[PDB]
Amino acid sequence: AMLSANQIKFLRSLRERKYRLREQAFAVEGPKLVGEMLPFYRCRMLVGTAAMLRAVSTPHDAEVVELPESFDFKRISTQTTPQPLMAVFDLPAEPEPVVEGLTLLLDGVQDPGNVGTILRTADWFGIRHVWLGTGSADVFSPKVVQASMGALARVQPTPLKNTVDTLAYFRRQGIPVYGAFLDGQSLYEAPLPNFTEPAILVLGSEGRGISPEVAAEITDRLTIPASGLSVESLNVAIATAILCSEWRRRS
Repeated sequence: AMLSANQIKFLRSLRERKYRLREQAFAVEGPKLVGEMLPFYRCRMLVGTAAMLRAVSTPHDAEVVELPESFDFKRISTQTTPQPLMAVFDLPAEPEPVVEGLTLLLDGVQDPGNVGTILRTADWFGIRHVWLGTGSADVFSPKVVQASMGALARVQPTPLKNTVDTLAYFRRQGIPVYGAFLDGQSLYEAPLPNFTEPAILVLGSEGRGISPEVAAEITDRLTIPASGLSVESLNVAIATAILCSEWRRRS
């Protein structure tokens, strides 16, 4: 019936990376995203109006707080127009990176918008793993989560400790490492593995592209050819969509 001062402080703290890390927790807002992600994440706390709570299966072993219609969700939400349901989930026990089929690596893709779009594209085409390298946006930040369209239900995201070490390691096991560059083989001419076969595809920011140290680990450079009326770069999420589509078309 009332959130305690401690609960409100806890909920509000999760908008900061510092506290997500300390608490090993992150929040998700609204029935659509909470409903979709409940089966896949460990729910610690679920706060909502009665009408919202009845629509989701009560999480096993969570603190569930039913709030009145009058409760102002701006007290706890990060959203300009809050929805009356907020869940707190455990941050996944940070995994070893795994390659299962085509696997995206985002090298320094800092923009939260771009990362969210990429997650949705990965989900659309059935990418199972998205790795996040040095300087990439935090996928569990509210900005990414709220723009994810449920993608975190099915796309496992992996912040990397050492991108180069990881690439070198998988590369030496004979997993092909593709990279999107402005100079390289046309993606239409490159023979590609089936979507279900192990492969890593590295994407950098349009601002700086793939860093030199990461580029050194790439086995196969791919380019999306330009063909305009004058003989720079495509937005990284756009390039990702083009690459994934083509990988799937051939599968």
